[PDB]
Order: sequence, then C-alpha cells, then structure tokens
Amino acid sequence: GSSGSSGMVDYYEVLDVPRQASSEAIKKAYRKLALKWHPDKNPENKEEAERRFKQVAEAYEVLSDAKKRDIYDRYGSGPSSG
Repeated sequence: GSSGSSGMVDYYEVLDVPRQASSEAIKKAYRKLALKWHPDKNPENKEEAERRFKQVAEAYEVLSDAKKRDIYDRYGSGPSSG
C-alpha cells in the first residue's frame, strides 16, 4: 500500500502487523510506532504524533492483551453502551 486507508482504526494495521501477528510481533512492531509517533519525540509534528500515538497505543494495548485482543478479534467493537 502507498499509504494505507483513511477511516476506521484496525489495531493490527495500526501497529503494522498481520491479523495473526504474534504477541512478540505486535510489541516489536508497536514499540517502534509508539516511540515514532510519540509527542515527546516528535516536536515539530507533535500535533500529528499526539494523535497517531493515541491510536497506536490503544492498538497495542488491545492486541498485546490476551483479553482485549481475543474480544476484539472475536467481536471487535459494539454500538453505544451505557
């Protein structure tokens, strides 16, 4: 892909890893992004990094997890709840 896709936020695709990406492959592929789009590392692009890091962190925080990931891969995301 030239750039990717604009719209939804697919963790796996956000962390630059396949749907079957192994934990190690998810962390090794995320840790690089979390620090690549970090607001403390990207001063000039802090505005962008501050947003990219938000999706990247949530992605790994859900995939790297055994409970959040399973739920995500299984269902993913439901409608307004509460």
